[PDB]
Amino acid sequence: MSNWGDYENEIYGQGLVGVAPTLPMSYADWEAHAQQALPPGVLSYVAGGSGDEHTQRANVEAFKHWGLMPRMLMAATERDLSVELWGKTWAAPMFFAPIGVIALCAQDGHGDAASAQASARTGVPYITSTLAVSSLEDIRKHAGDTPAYFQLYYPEDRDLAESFIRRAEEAGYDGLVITLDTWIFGWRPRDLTISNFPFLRGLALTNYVTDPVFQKKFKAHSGVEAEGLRDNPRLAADFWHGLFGHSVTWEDIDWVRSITKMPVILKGIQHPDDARRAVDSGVDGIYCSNHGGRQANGGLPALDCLPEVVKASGDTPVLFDSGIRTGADVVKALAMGASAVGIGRPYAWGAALGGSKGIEHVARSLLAEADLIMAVDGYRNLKELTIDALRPTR
Amino acid sequence: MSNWGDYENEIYGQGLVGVAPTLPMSYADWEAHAQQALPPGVLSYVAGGSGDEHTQRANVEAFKHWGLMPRMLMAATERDLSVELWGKTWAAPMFFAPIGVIALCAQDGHGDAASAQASARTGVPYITSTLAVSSLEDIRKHAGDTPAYFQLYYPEDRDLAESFIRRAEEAGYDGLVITLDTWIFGWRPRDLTISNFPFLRGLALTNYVTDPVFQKKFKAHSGVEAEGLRDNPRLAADFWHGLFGHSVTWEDIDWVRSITKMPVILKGIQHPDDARRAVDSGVDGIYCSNHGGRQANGGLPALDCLPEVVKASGDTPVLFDSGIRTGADVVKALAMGASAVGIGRPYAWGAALGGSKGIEHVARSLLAEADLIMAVDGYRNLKELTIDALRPTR
Amino acid sequence: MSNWGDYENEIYGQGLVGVAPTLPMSYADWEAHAQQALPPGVLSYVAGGSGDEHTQRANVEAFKHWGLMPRMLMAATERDLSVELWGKTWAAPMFFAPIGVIALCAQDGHGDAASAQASARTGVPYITSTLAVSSLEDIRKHAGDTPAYFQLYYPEDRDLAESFIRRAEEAGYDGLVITLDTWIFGWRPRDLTISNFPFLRGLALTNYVTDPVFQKKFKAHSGVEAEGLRDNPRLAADFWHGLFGHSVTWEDIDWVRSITKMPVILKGIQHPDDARRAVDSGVDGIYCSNHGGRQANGGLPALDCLPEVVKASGDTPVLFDSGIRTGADVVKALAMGASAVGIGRPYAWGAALGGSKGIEHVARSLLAEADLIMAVDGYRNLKELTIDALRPTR
Amino acid sequence: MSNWGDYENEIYGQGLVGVAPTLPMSYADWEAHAQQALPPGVLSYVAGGSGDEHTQRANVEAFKHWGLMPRMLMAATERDLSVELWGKTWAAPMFFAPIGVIALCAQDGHGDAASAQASARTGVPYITSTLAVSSLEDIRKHAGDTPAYFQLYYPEDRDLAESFIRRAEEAGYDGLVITLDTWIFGWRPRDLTISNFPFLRGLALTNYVTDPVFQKKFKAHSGVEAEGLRDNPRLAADFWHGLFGHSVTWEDIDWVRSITKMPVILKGIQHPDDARRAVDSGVDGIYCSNHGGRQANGGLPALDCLPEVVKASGDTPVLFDSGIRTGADVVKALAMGASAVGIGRPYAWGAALGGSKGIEHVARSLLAEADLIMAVDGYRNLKELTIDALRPTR
Ligand SMILES: Cc1cc2nc3c(=O)[nH]c(=O)nc-3n(C[C@H](O)[C@H](O)[C@H](O)COP(=O)(O)O)c2cc1C
Ligand SMILES: Cc1cc2nc3c(=O)[nH]c(=O)nc-3n(C[C@H](O)[C@H](O)[C@H](O)COP(=O)(O)O)c2cc1C
Ligand SMILES: Cc1cc2nc3c(=O)[nH]c(=O)nc-3n(C[C@H](O)[C@H](O)[C@H](O)COP(=O)(O)O)c2cc1C
Ligand SMILES: Cc1cc2nc3c(=O)[nH]c(=O)nc-3n(C[C@H](O)[C@H](O)[C@H](O)COP(=O)(O)O)c2cc1C
Repeated sequence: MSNWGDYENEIYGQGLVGVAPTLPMSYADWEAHAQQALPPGVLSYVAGGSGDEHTQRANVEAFKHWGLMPRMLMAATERDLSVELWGKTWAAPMFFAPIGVIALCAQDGHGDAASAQASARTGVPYITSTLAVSSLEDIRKHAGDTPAYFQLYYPEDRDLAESFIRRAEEAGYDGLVITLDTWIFGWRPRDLTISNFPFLRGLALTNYVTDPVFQKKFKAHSGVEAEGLRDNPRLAADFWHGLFGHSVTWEDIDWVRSITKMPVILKGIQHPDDARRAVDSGVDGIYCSNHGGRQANGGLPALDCLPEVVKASGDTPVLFDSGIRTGADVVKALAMGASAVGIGRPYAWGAALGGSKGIEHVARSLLAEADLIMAVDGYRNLKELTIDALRPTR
Repeated sequence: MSNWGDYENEIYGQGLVGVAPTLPMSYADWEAHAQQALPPGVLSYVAGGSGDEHTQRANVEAFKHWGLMPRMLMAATERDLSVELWGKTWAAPMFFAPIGVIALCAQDGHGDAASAQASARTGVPYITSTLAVSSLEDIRKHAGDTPAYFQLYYPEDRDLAESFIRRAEEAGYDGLVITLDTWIFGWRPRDLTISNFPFLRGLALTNYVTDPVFQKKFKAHSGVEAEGLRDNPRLAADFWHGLFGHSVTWEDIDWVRSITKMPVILKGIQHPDDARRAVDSGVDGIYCSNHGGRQANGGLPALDCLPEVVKASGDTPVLFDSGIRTGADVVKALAMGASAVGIGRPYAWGAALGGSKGIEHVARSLLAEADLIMAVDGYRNLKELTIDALRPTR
Repeated sequence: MSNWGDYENEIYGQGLVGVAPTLPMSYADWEAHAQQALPPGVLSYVAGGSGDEHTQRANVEAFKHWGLMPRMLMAATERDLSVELWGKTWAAPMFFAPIGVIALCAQDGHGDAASAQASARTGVPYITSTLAVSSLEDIRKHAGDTPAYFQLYYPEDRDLAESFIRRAEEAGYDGLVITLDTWIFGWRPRDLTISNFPFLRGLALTNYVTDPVFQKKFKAHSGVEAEGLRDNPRLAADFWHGLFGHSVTWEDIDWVRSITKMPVILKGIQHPDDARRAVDSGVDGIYCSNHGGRQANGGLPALDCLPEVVKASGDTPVLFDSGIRTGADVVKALAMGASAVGIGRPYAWGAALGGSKGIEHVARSLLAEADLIMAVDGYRNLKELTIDALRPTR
Repeated sequence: MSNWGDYENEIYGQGLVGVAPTLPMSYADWEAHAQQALPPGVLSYVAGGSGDEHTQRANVEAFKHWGLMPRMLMAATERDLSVELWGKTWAAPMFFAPIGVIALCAQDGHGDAASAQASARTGVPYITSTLAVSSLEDIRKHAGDTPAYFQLYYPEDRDLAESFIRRAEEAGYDGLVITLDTWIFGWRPRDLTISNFPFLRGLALTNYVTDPVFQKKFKAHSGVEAEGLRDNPRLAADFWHGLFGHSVTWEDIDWVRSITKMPVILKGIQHPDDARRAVDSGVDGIYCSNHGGRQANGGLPALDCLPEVVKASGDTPVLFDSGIRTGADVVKALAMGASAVGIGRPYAWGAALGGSKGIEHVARSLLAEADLIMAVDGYRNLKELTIDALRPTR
């Protein structure tokens, strides 16, 4: 280890012997190249957000209106970016946010296994979506020794919800993330224009196809056996659609907590009283997010919500995503009080240009830049990166 | 002299006899032409900043949000733009900020000697970087009668730091600037993309190559004699890299002050309590700067910091750089309470289009415009240019 | 596979069930997307040609000035596009031309194996370069039952030449292609500008590092043994450079024919007298080419040479490459008398966007269009497609 | 220097140790960058041609319509590009054509000395214009051991003409070039638009101001003596204008040959009957040119004239310029029978980006490409490169 910023030294070292980089170095170049390297349906699905995309863009723009105050003569020559979350020490305050189509962002069709392997090699935890090409058991093996988390899309069948949760616990996941802001799909003009919706073609349904409860219920509905389902998952895509999206209730959350020992983390919280109610009810983690503006175009940047969610959450850890594009953004969200920050769009582009090694380069680039900003600007660890280190800017 | 604004009269005078200008007249045209006139590696290194460059750009944008209030019927027909700093009278409240690769911005490879000669001819002080092609002794001779300042990059070897400081004092430098915000290098995507890092190819290492301490220590490490080092400085580039960047401490600053009679000026201060602590400890000068946003992309414009640094510094002089592009910006930073303002990017472009005469044209153009704004808007000297002469603007 | 044109029916069939294509369908879109999907050094090497690239462009433009005359009421409802070459029946009159960096055009770094697998699945013969990441023995296995050809870069060392030739025969290759137009590298501004030359970094040298003659001669030269060479091929990159480019003579061709039973095919012939002298010498095939304009910018389109080379070659087969981009170009070169047509740039783009499946899509797209043109315009087989089916066009 | 093409090996060699090129490698990039690096008046003068510039463009376009036929198995592993002209052996069949404002294309204002030094280092002969900042005596010294030629602008004063001719002989020049197509200046919209005409400002008149005949005649005309003239050459700009342009006659050429031992070379010949009459007169060289289309926009490409001028000139050497941009063009003009080819616009750009080293890079780049084309395409020397090696192309 010594420090995440050391990553730039190998890049410069290789140039001295005539070995040029092969992947881009900034989000802008990641996005521009990766968008052209993808099939058109995958590009539409990944780049696209809800409505006219103002929220998706405003999430990113929010980071331009905070500045870190540099502190001189601090000699922050060794940084400690580790964080302890629900009993596990993370090597970095950053994680791969769940992406249901990441498998298709890689040319080999296994971008989800690629992400888990990148997590094994880097120490950056992976959160698998419920939607995936590799089963959650295989993903957890690919993540090696790195803490791994399971994101539940709570289905409209409690036996299936319990089966997923049980499977995640047995597979060794370190926590359960329940996504609250996508139980129906928002208006997404780019996908609508070409009527693009991959899961209805039977893609990324492996966690259902491999589930005993889903197999039995689909067989009762259709007569189709588990082997036929595995050979053509699209046979069950309409059945999947019928049970995909339960609208979760507070009572559901109480029931989930009572059937698992995993810590439960609620994803999509923006209002501080929702954070307050959740923490007062025993929820282990708050994950402040608006799903990258992909599911509703209501206009409120996710970052605008983070300080009051942090206040309301007290000592309950708060995760943050929606709008992170560079290591500067990582540092700003951490200074606002997020315990760790999730990466979405950037690592989908990584997958498109280089599979597992591309994802890793994205993660190492983001952490290198965050660590170097902390070094230069005089913040030696995350405990010292407090909210009074920021200033609002024009 | 009479006044810096007189420079425009020779430009218009020459047009009357059919002699057109040969160099550009505005920063935009300096930048656009100079960028094309440079080798690609030098362009990447000079234009590039840290991360997505938001800080580098916000430094410049800050100046658009202050307006000088014009005062009529003041008859400011003679301006006094002189300033007295640590016992020396500067003819202008402006200086060339240190640029470690300025030598390579000129086609002849001696852009640093060119800058010093431009300083000799104009009265605009030159601050030599520690990184340079001409030794600090030669630079000081080229600066003629103009006050000249030495910028130290404090190395990870106290014998070498003392050798540099001693050499600067003996050579007749008027002050020592210690840069605090670049002891490790920030994430710089343009340079990373092409793995561009000139000093590791042995460029601009002349102050080390000519130093007795560095020669002896490198010879102990490598067996290489001082003549071989001079003939191929790249032999020592890895050794240079190993000692380049000491992370300076408050105690280091106390030690530096005790071994030199030069005034000591701290470069990179942004936080007012860092200014306060420095002034209370006997530091002679505060140099408010964020290194043009080149080393950390934390988002806080340098100008946003200047008023509170000025308040905290009391009667200790405050220098300012990061974002100055025209004479209007010079006047605004001076009205905020900087004693003098440093020029970076603009004079690198000057060097690229015209060597020493290009650098001089940049300096004379900036001062002409500042002096004419003061004349027209009714401010006859710098004492009258106070912070209440500005207004915030949209 | 009744006819190559049937490939379009699967594409349309799938859209009727809501499955959109994922790869582009025209050369212009292959090129546009693939160029963005590649690392910058591979893009420069693959897209770039010699000089100002007029020859590379003129090769392509030449196909715009020949038009096929449509014949109605011919009921070409079954097409025979097969060709018998040196005793083997090709299912298509088309092959993958040798590309020494094809390995690096795919993200997994094994685009050469990927090409051989696409050849195994399509029946379109692959010609491996002497430069490769997989050994020629491994490539031949990957090509399955499809005829495969070995392209020799004749080295400045006859023992090594004989080893390569013997290995290819033993490995089961069906012919030996000797490239006559790259024993020295032509002026290539795009590569020169970034000083990009992959082989000197020890890339794609596997056929040398696995060769017993090369191992012994390099071990004699440097001291390093076979394992140190397999572990760091760059140790031998300078040695490779010294022997890579023997300027072949007529006497060498005589000698080559005497040590192999394989048919010998000369690549790079443009002048009819060269083709006539080769055939009189008992050379088995003439491969009309100008290396895509990548080695010399002399300005003569390859297609302009093809009719006279065909005429001078008598009953000896003529292969043709340099400027093929679509299936229309394939039909025009066959009509001028090529027995089979080589594909270069287009399948590099295929590798970049889809590995082996992308290469396969390029090949099946070209053949589908050529087959459909023949069907619609009334040419039932390659015998009926002759130079008098063509007209010059403005 | 075994062959000119070896220049590419240094460029690639340096990239292997992380040293990137600093100058462009193609004419398109030389032109693009140099045009931005120049003062606007020099750009207008250098880039601009006569009228709507169709002739200047058509000169260049003509090279796109000739293609060199590649010859295989010629083993041209050693090339002889030397040429013997009027008793001197040139190492290259290429020279720097006269450029009367070349001094001002370099930033230091001495681009003419810089060209002569590049000639001294490369062996590519320099032809100095009568218009220059360095005296013809100083230029000849700067050219070292390389043959040098003096281009006469024959003045309306035979005493002055005789002085110039005598000075060039005494100074050691190897030939006298008489330019026949600029005794009056053609319509040049780019210069007219900004009324740009440098010589009338007293620029580049050193050969007149240092001439004893000019000094006496001007002193008689105006009253000012030699020192007042050396100190302000613009005093004599109107007088220079009055005598600059004598329209040369056949009788003048007879007279010139009688007063010098130097070979006499006529520049601007396009019509075969003019070449035939000159050779019959005992003129030593024919210099086929249309002044780059800079003086008259009549629309005939210079290259279109070259074959018939060669044929009419018998065994008298023919030089050629007007439209050469790359080494491919150099090969094509030599193949049509030019004994040597002149370079204009390209080395002005070289001066603008790099002074003498930039000029040298342009020259070595052109020759490297020409040499490599000859090697790859099978032409061992200039004798083997004849007009039947070429084909017309669309
Ligand atoms: C293509 C794509 C698919 C996604 N699928 C999921 C998912 O399956 N489950 C989930 O909780 N969030 C999903 N998200 C939301 C991400 O977890 C995260 O909240 C979001 O990407 C952050 O916004 P940003 O990418 O704009 O920074 C997805 C995001 C993207 C880009
Ligand atoms: C190419 C370049 C190199 C620099 N090298 C140095 C240096 O050697 N030492 C130093 O203290 N600052 C260095 N700086 C920072 C400048 O002193 C100054 O703070 C900065 O240029 C102001 O930002 P601006 O150019 O955006 O206005 C350099 C600046 C540039 C543009
Ligand atoms: C990137 C690249 C590398 C090449 N490598 C080789 C090689 O190793 N051996 C060879 O005989 N020809 C080589 N060629 C030339 C090709 O076999 C073929 O002649 C050329 O690609 C045809 O021109 P086109 O691609 O413009 O249609 C290469 C071509 C490309 C694009
Ligand atoms: C800026 C410039 C000035 C010129 N000056 C002269 C000159 O003093 N004497 C002369 O004989 N030709 C002169 N020429 C013509 C050149 O010698 C040569 O014929 C022309 O540049 C060739 O055309 P090209 O540059 O378009 O290839 C000049 C050319 C240029 C570009």
